[PDB]
Amino acid sequence: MNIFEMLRIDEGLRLKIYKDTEGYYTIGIGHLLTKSPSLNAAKSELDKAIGRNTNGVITKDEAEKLFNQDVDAAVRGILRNAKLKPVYDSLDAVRRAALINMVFQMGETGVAGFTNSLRMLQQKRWDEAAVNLAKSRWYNQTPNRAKRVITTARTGTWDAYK
Ligand SMILES: [Cl-]
Ligand SMILES: [Cl-]
Repeated sequence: MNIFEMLRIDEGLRLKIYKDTEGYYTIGIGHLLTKSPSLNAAKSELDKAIGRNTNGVITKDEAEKLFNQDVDAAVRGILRNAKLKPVYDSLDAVRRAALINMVFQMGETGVAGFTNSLRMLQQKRWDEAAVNLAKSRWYNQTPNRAKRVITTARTGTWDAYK
């Protein structure tokens, strides 16, 4: 199992614009198109992102192309971030995938804000980190996905995804 397969499980694949959990216009593999209520602003962004006139529909390849760009941006966002970087450098490869999942989902800023949890992740205090991570809107809004990511972080194994 790897970050890509982990995220494709968590986000699904949709070839047609849809709304996310939060209500935002999304497409492919968790690719947020806009937070604007307009489906027309969504089609615009979508067309921009893809380089073509899509009419709200994309091919599998296109969805994969977007996903590759997003995981990449996610990793680079982590390594460019003064709050995130140290935590990541300190982690083994499984737990790293966990932080990457979070950043893909909630943006760098979002995660960078989990101050306390990042600190316990750094100090390798797994259980406590797991408990603190659960005290978040994130966990309350998307409990099953969050529980999965959180267990990956606590344990350093891919069990929750098996
Ligand atoms: Cl884009
Ligand atoms: Cl969920």
